Amino acid sequence: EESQAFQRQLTALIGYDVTDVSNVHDDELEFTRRGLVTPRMAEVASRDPKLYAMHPWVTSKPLPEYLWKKIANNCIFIVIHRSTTSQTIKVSPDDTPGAILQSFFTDFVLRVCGRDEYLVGETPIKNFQWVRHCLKNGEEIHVVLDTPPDPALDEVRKEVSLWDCDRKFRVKIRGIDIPVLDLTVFVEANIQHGQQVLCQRRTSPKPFTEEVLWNVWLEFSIKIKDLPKGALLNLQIYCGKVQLLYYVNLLLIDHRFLLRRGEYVLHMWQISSFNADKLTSATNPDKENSMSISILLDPIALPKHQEMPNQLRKQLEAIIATDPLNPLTAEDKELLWHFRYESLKHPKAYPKLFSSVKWGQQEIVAKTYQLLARREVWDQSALDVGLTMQLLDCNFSDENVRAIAVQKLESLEDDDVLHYLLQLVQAVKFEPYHDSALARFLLKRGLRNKRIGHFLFWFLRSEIAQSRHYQQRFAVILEAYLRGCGTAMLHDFTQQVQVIEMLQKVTLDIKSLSAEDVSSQVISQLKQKLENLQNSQLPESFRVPYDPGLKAGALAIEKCKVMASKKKPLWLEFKCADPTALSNETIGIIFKHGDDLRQDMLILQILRIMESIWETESLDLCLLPYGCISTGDKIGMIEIVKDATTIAKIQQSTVGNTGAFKDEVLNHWLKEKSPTEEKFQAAVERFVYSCAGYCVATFVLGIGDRHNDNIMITETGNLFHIDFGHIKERVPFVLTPDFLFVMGTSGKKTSPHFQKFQDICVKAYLALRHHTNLLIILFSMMLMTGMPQLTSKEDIEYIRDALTVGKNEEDAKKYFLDQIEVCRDKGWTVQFNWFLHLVL
Ligand SMILES: COc1ncc(Nc2ncc([C@@H](C)N3CCN(S(C)(=O)=O)CC3)cc2-c2nc(C)nc(N)n2)cc1F
Repeated sequence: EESQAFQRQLTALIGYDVTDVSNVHDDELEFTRRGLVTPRMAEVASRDPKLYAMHPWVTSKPLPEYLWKKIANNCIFIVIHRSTTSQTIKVSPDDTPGAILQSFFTDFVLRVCGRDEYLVGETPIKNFQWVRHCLKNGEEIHVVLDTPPDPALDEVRKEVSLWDCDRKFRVKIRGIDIPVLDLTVFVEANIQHGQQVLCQRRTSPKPFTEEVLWNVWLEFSIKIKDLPKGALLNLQIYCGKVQLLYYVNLLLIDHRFLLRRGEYVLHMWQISSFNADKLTSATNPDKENSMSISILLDPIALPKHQEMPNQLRKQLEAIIATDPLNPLTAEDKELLWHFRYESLKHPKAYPKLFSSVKWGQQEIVAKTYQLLARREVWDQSALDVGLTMQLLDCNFSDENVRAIAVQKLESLEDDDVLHYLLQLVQAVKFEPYHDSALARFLLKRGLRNKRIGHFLFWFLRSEIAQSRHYQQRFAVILEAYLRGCGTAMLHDFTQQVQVIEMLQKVTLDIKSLSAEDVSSQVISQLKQKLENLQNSQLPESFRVPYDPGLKAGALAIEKCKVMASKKKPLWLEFKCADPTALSNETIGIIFKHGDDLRQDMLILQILRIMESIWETESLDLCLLPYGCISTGDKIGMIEIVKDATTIAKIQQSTVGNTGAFKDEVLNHWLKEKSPTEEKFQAAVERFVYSCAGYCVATFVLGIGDRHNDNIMITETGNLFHIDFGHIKERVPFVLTPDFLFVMGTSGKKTSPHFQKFQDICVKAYLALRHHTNLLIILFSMMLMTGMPQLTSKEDIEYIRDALTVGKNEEDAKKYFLDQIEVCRDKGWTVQFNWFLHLVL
């Protein structure tokens, strides 16, 4: 009974009932649940309860040069508090927490004031992110003396060979049936491995009535022994002049290596090119409205495995050197395959090589597995995330290839997993089976670390709530996570979900009262409902989903309001529930219903990756990739950046509601907000840096052409773009006269700052180009897994151009500087055209 009481709880947290079997035709999901018990238990049993409880967040990356020149001679100050009054201590960057706490005593723990963050463990204090964060923002390091939190609070509650068959594969299409609906229609059946169609066959076209039967056998040209694991039977329905209307898939070799035998009635998905959704094995849960198809397959199990010319070498290195979106010809494929063993010596050749394997040919695949047996150089090579990500995309449906990718991820430190976690979670969509090396890796790295675990929960939950194609798989994975994270995390997750459920309701009802124009009489209505839920049943405190170290407390009803938008998001502000906080600042969260926030998360995360890339080359570009977390179906939270205003408003306040935009206004605003000329120029510099990073970052992603109401700036000079969910003469990015004036330029001039801006942009751009392959992959995956409305080849090939693939550096500078100049030329014309468009 209580075990079922625990399952009800799990289900509430996941947002999907995992025990259900109403939408399966096999036991793969249930088999995967039993399969993940072991790796879960293993990781739960092997994790240090102490370090797990305090989750020290640390890095082994070198302290960047920009954070070095902010330390006054190998010394940092660490203010230690107790009851109220605060003693200060001098420390060197290399002092371990215990060493600093030993210095003080002439057992307790150092906790960061206001946060559930801890400076504990065998690493120097220059190696904690909270310290580097305090350094970057020119801030002081305040910590309390505290008891370690009890590990009892994290306690988890204990608990015929296929290769002897030369028969061609065939499938019987009995017919299709739609419940509701004059043209004709046919069924197309594809044997696929990844994006490759191995063999294709159609039925003959019949009239599209609410029931169409065929009773036809489609013999394929492929032999049953030649079926590779992860082969999908992809059934599609066309009509006409031709158009695809429905699709469904079925793994031909199941999870227990058995060939698929018997009667199936598969409920299909509708269409609204390369969408991750097209690859799913999930059938449509909506039995009542959806099309279905009926088929027949006729105990076969699949067995398991055990000096060139100059011209050709060059030709092979030319191929190996190309980008991931450069299509390989048959000549190139045949070359790579013929020179198999020479290509294996180059890690960079792996994606291309494994794309040259004829996967519908049992002996070739065998030789490929032989080849994978001899992977000494790969195993030895340093971790290349870009290369590793390529092997986890839609082009690779073979487990053994994919496993060598995950093999390399094992060596990622917890800092790096957090950088790539979102996209690793999305790559699960390209896995043929519910149980995968990648799925388990995410499981153990999550269970090993509360911060990875926190974000894994939300990322998974976000997909479970707004994707029917993959919710089943992600629900199995998240169930496995929650069954080992511990009772404390379970309580946190419960609190967080409760709060966001309470806020959703208040949002839906507020949206209903308004005419889409936001009256202040409605802002009284909002304040009423917020007060109503404050006493009961809102919880005393909750972790901020996008910043888990922070606990939000009581609402500041006074400061909450309904924002002037057509989605009417809630601007909310909370007090911090932690009294040891030594600030008054509220915690600002925008709560929005109406849009899928996943796209936003993806761009923001790519921005974080771009930052770290730049850190490798000691460049800081002061981007503000603010917190943004999808929390359920078309709902989520966004962090409110403090002391921030839009560029639009700075114009509107001086100039008025008119497009008569003025060059001087921003610099004036910055001058007025800067109290001192030293703080001013620092703000101006921050702006030159910020502006350069957003110019480069948005060019590469093709999101630089924006209305300046979607660009903001802080009172300390920090420019940042907002609201990426959305997405004539154009512009590569936003570099307007107001920005140029702040730098000391107008019309056709240059300055001390402007040349430095051009300097930073060029070095920023080139630095990204040193990771072309990585960025191309994240961009392809982003499109394929997060943006259904923008997934053609030509959409993906934007980034090839943007990154000037194949060109030398010195030319690529010339390319970027032209873009800077294509802005100069246009001044206000596009911003002005944005005013005409959006305001009217
Ligand atoms: C993905 O959806 C969103 N993404 C980002 C934001 N953030 C912001 N959106 C709009 C604004 C400006 C234009 N806003 C207009 C309305 N007024 S009002 C009179 O309704 O209160 C407030 C200012 C600002 C933000 C924003 N975003 C962040 C991250 N920080 C700050 N400070 N602001 C809001 C979203 F709904």
